[PDB]
Amino acid sequence: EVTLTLHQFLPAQANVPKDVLDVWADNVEEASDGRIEIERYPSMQLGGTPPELMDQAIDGIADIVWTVVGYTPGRYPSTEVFELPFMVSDARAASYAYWKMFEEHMKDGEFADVKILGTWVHGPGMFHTNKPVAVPSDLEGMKIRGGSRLVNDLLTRVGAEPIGMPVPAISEALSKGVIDGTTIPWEVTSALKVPELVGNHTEFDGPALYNLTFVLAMNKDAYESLPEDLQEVIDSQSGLAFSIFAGGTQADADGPARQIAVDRGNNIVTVSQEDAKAWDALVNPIYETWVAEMNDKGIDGQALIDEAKSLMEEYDPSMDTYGKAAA
Ligand SMILES: O=C(O)CCc1ccccc1
Repeated sequence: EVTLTLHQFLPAQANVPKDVLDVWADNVEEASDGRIEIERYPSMQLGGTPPELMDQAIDGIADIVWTVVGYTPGRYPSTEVFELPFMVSDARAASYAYWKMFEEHMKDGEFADVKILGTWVHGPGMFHTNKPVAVPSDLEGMKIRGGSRLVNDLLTRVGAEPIGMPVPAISEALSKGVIDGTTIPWEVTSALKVPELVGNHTEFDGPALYNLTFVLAMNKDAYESLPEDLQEVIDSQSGLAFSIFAGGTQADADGPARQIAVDRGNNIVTVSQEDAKAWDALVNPIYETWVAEMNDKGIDGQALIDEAKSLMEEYDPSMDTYGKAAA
């Protein structure tokens, strides 16, 4: 008889909570034959700010959290291989690569203090602004919200003034004119009333401008102290197939979100793969600086980039098998 608490930073009817986390939690409960119940607390209901979620899991405030890796910068630098500009073409492929590389490089190193249940990226990160944006110079003198240190670097290099804040604060920040626009993928715009608060959006054909890494993470003591058969339940509903499903589900939610912006008459600029080269010219120096920072810490940054590309190429849609579990 086991009760676990799950804490996260978006509303219960948001896309990841409802179609990813509730499916995972329901899977663990069904698979445990009712021996595990998971209480789900949305919108930081148990207190704190979203950046604090990783430490809430480590300190046992919550048993399980979904959080943005980038909200605790300087801690988990290996994840940042997926946050390099124009790196990712397919969120399922990247989430597959992210799980393999997590297990190879990160599990017993930068993530040793926590049990990692899932690793994924969102759909293409893109702009949502009070004024139309077609080329990098349009961002000059705009305050743009970012959620990671690599996204703040990207924003600086295209001539934006980056404002770092957790994603739920965007709505108030836009409404009060603290920011002129934000980075996010499409899927989460709906829950944040972004199409209501701004009339312009800039998306990119081909590779994503950026995407942020997430984890689903669990207090080590809470996991280790389960009986071994209940440990095997958590593991059976977690890891590689789960990670591909989390990234795929979240990426797929871009579509219905974009359609809301279209149907209201918001302006959407679609940057062609040709016109993206002007953007790439300003942001691709991050590859060289990031590799140098990793090399300074004795990490082969370029080998991490090469292995990410190789794993994303090796992903095949037949690996996307995650669904509702047997008991
Ligand atoms: O950009 C951020 O600060 C976070 C990104 C994010 C996107 C989609 C769901 C939750 C968080």
